[PDB]
Amino acid sequence: EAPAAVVTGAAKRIGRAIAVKLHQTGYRVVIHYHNSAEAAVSLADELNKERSNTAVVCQADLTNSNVLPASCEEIINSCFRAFGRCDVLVNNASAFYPTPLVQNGKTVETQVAELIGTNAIAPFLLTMSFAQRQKSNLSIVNLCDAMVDQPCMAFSLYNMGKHALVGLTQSAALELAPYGIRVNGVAPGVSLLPVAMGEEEKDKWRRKVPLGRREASAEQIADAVIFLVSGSAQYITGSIIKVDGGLSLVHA
Amino acid sequence: EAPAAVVTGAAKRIGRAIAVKLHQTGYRVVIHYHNSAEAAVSLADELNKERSNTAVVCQADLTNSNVLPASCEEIINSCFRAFGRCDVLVNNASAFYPTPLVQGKTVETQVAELIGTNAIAPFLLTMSFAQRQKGSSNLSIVNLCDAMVDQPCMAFSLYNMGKHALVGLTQSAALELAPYGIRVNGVAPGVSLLPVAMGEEEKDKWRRKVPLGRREASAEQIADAVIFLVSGSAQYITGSIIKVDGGLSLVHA
Amino acid sequence: EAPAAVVTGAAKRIGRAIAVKLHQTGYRVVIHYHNSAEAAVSLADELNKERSNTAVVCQADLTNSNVLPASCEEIINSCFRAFGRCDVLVNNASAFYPTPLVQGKTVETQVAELIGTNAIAPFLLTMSFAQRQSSNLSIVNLCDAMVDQPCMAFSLYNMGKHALVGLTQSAALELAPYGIRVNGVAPGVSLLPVAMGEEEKDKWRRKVPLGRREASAEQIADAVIFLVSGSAQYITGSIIKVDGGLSLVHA
Amino acid sequence: EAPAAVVTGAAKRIGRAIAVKLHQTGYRVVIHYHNSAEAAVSLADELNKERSNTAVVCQADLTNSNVLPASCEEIINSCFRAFGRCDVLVNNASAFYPTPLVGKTVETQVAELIGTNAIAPFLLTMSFAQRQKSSNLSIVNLCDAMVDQPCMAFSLYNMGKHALVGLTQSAALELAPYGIRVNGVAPGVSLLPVAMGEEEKDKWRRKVPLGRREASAEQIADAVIFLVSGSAQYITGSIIKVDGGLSLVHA
Ligand SMILES: NC(=O)c1ccc[n+]([C@@H]2O[C@H](COP(=O)([O-])OP(=O)(O)OC[C@H]3O[C@@H](n4cnc5c(N)ncnc54)[C@H](OP(=O)(O)O)[C@@H]3O)[C@@H](O)[C@H]2O)c1
Ligand SMILES: NC(=O)c1ccc[n+]([C@@H]2O[C@H](COP(=O)([O-])OP(=O)(O)OC[C@H]3O[C@@H](n4cnc5c(N)ncnc54)[C@H](OP(=O)(O)O)[C@@H]3O)[C@@H](O)[C@H]2O)c1
Ligand SMILES: NC(=O)c1ccc[n+]([C@@H]2O[C@H](COP(=O)([O-])OP(=O)(O)OC[C@H]3O[C@@H](n4cnc5c(N)ncnc54)[C@H](OP(=O)(O)O)[C@@H]3O)[C@@H](O)[C@H]2O)c1
Ligand SMILES: NC(=O)c1ccc[n+]([C@@H]2O[C@H](COP(=O)([O-])OP(=O)(O)OC[C@H]3O[C@@H](n4cnc5c(N)ncnc54)[C@H](OP(=O)(O)O)[C@@H]3O)[C@@H](O)[C@H]2O)c1
Ligand SMILES: Nc1nc(N)nc(NC2CC2)n1
Ligand SMILES: Nc1nc(N)nc(NC2CC2)n1
Ligand SMILES: Nc1nc(N)nc(NC2CC2)n1
Ligand SMILES: Nc1nc(N)nc(NC2CC2)n1
Repeated sequence: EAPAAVVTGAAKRIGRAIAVKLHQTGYRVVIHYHNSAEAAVSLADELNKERSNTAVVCQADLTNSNVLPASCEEIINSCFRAFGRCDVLVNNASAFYPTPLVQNGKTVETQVAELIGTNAIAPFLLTMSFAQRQKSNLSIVNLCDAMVDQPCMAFSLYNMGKHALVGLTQSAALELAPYGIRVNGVAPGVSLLPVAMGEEEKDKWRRKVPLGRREASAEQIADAVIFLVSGSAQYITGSIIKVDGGLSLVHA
Repeated sequence: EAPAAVVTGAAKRIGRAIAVKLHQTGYRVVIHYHNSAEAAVSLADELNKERSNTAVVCQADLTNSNVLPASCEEIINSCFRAFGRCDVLVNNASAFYPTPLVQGKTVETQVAELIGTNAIAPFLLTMSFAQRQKGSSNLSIVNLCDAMVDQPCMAFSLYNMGKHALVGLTQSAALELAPYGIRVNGVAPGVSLLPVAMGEEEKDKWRRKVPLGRREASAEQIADAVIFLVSGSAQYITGSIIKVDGGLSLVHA
Repeated sequence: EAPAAVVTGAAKRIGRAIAVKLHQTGYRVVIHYHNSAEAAVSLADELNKERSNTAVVCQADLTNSNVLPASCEEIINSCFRAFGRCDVLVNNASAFYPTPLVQGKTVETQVAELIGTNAIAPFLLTMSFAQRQSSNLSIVNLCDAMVDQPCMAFSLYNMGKHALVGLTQSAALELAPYGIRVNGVAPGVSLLPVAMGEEEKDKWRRKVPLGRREASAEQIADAVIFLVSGSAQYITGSIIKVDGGLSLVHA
Repeated sequence: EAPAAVVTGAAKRIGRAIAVKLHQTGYRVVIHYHNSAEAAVSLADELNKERSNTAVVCQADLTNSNVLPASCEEIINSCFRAFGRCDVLVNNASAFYPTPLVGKTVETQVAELIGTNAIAPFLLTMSFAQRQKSSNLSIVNLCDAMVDQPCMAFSLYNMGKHALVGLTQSAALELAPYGIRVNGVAPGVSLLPVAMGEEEKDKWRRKVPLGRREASAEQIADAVIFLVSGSAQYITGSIIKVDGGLSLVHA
């Protein structure tokens, strides 16, 4: 039977490109989403029209809280309920906004919980449930960030979250290797910029990229995910592949 | 007059060595602690006997919660209320225990303790530190990281994530606070003082792995690096993390 | 027509797997070799049998010397002479032996072999590659996942491989505006040396988290292939470890 | 008796600050130099005037060649011959100039950039260690905070410095059992010459988060002194950046 993947925040942009390419490759997918219900359900309908009963949606807030463990356990469960298995987990869902150390109107506790939750704690709880329920080509891939060591100004909690994700990637690769589960990452630099991003705001970041002076397409990021879930990456674990067009190599 | 430092989890071991060496260099210290009240107060007594009105304690749980911002603000406030200033912050307090992904604390609690103490508390401490400064000294922060974060212990995933996060704060905060004159750096031990309840056989197993001396670092050795980072000899150093590991991270499996 | 690749030290083991997998995907290959002439020609014969006029050999010492630039120029030239083009360069050739700091080769020779093959040849090859330029041009450098946790007494090897990391980054940066991508593949324990004891091979194997076994040469070639493919067209400056978790294990 | 250090390229700028600062802490210094004879001798004079018989000069080209091993052995010998001991070695001498991949020859570009930044440091380390085979022995290597985000067209330089990182780790590992520590100090922008363009110097200074300015040579030397000091007795294989946050700034 066909394998199954969970992709978090999979309704739009890069998560969608991931889920669609996995689907194109023959996976059944669970499309996790948070606020993007229309796009999530429109996407699962598109994929089910191509192959009946191959896409399902699952809503969940991945903000850290007393209930996050249960939410993540449920996301994994949806995959098993629908498809009877879970072969792959893509941690793509991520909050990203500035959190100045020195003075949007959220509280710091809410900043902490949204940035560290989505980027690190949820990934960890998802990995925990993924692993527990494995009772093959099993693997996890985490959406990281090529610029963690040269981070954006005032994005300390985001950056802290992505660095945590790299440590989860290494820690989880180490511990789950004996269960046959590989754990790896893909680290974009500038990929899709918000549709909002005034077309010349984009170019300020686009002009910085040595390979092409353009952002990555979502499909280019997904290509790396697909490679890491594939049988061509069977020996690869604990690895994080940057797909940044050289941007992290560019000095100030 | 004399500058002041906040040292978290300062009641024993490495934190204590840091607070003692900073005191010996002329700092007034706030000795934060969580459960170690008798050691915290015994230490402040010793330092105030050496120089009156130079050491104060501050109890606070740094587990993550909706009140942790408030606790961290208070820690900083206790330094200003005692000493009228806060010149350095050492983020040393840290929970450390295994959190297996698979095969009595709840995971919510495992998360809140390991991520709180190792990362979120340091972030919040740093925010309160920075907000309380003026907008005229050698202001800096030092974070106690971990040399082994890229080759971590088996089943310590939450701890490791906390330390990696600390690394990212170090960088992020160095970048953001450099314009305020506030340097931010790290010291990354390997094996320093060891558990109370591990056998000499297991302590010897870790010791044998250290290329420089086949021995763990003394707490004073770690403190030496902190002192360097706070000193005027490191005034251009920010965003840097100094490993003090006797080569242990260079040893392959 | 078909693209062409240069693969250094391609006569056996990992370089052979790279050149065969490249050939299997439709590339014409230059099989560079140094001492392994019988295996080089035997491989080019096997590939030309499968597809006539698709494999050629090229002998060259990649020890550092004042003629090394010329050797590396010739390697690239062989590719253009045979196939009219050069689309891919795989820097696989490498010397590897201990060079203790507290000690039959002289140190001048240890330096020239370990630094030349693992770093300066690669640099010179990439220069020649670049100067000689629809397409998907890229370079893949064979690095080593253990550079930060190196073997005892292999300082010149390790320096070579760390230098290869730097070329990777520096070349990626500089050649990106010419459309040329530059990336690496960093094995841990892959094929073991035939002169190793089976007992000492097993000791390294038992260290690998993922399978307690060394990588096959094919498994390394897979990652090279990915990097040269159209699926990696935004990837440059990147080095992919293929080590089964070996570098994440503490002492 | 006072300890002795060798500092390479010590006639001017950062090497000079290192030597001066070591001298100020009670070391006898061997001031190595290449072309800067008048500054080397003028410095040794100043230091000897302060404390008689505590500074000596030693000329050597550190470009890679057949004779580099010998030259590096002599540099170490000059310290033993003058002072009867050698306790620290600072590898500061370095060539730095562009080497585009697309008036010197490439063979000479290779020998100067890789020799000064890497191979000489290795050979010095080898001689240092062999001559040893209370006491605080260490080596400190001048690295470069920007090796992972290198300057455009400085391939060979960057390869050199990455190599130096590798030697640092490899030597730390191998020499730790002899009690010899090996560490590095990684500047970002420190002294920029007043001959370099005010616009281009301003671009660089404006990029530094901490102060919008270059490090003084003395600030770099401070980090060297820390690492040689008894306050760094457990530190080995570590490289300390002294870059004012410059390497944390994205493009
Ligand atoms: N685009 C880039 O240049 C770039 C660069 C570096 C790294 N990355 C990484 O690549 C990934 C994908 O990037 P993207 O730009 O496609 O991401 P994005 O659009 O900003 O976010 C992806 C998804 O995250 C979900 N999300 C946000 N908050 C959530 C919450 N509290 N709970 C559950 N889900 C939540 C959203 O779901 P809903 O809309 O359904 O609410 C969203 O569709 C992320 O991991 C990101 O950090 C991207
Ligand atoms: N020892 C080592 O080999 C080693 C190795 C690598 C890195 N490090 C790093 O070096 C630092 C110091 O190490 P160490 O061994 O001295 O540390 P430790 O003894 O394990 O912990 C130091 C203190 O942290 C405080 N702490 C724990 N949980 C807390 C909480 N929830 N709220 C507030 N405080 C809490 C405790 O204070 P109370 O006792 O008062 O409760 C404890 O005494 C740590 O940052 C560590 O991660 C140490
Ligand atoms: N095998 C591993 O576990 C492993 C681990 C980490 C990294 N790697 C890296 O992966 C790549 C291939 O590894 P491998 O194990 O296949 O390597 P290998 O067999 O040791 O080397 C491949 C070829 O290197 C060539 N070579 C050696 N000295 C040369 C010289 N002076 N001039 C020109 N060519 C020379 C040889 O060519 P000839 O026989 O024709 O003379 C040899 O067949 C290398 O870059 C290696 O450093 C391998
Ligand atoms: N200044 C900076 O912003 C900066 C930034 C990053 C890293 N660094 C690193 O820090 C160190 C000191 O830098 P700096 O700028 O003071 O250095 P520098 O002026 O460029 O060079 C230092 C000395 O190296 C010696 N040297 C050059 N070529 C040589 C050769 N072929 N043989 C022997 N010696 C040779 C020269 O000595 P003679 O004058 O006697 O010929 C020179 O005075 C270097 O390791 C450097 O790469 C500096
Ligand atoms: N790094 C990152 N992380 C998230 N979650 N979202 C985004 N969106 C980018 C601004 C387009 N980027
Ligand atoms: N917080 C922390 N971090 C590490 N690595 N080790 C320790 N060890 C102490 C015995 C508890 N504590
Ligand atoms: N060139 C190279 N590099 C490594 N790491 N390993 C090997 N193994 C070959 C059998 C010696 N070769
Ligand atoms: N990185 C480096 N290395 C050397 N030797 N010299 C320099 N000089 C810079 C122009 C001040 N930079």
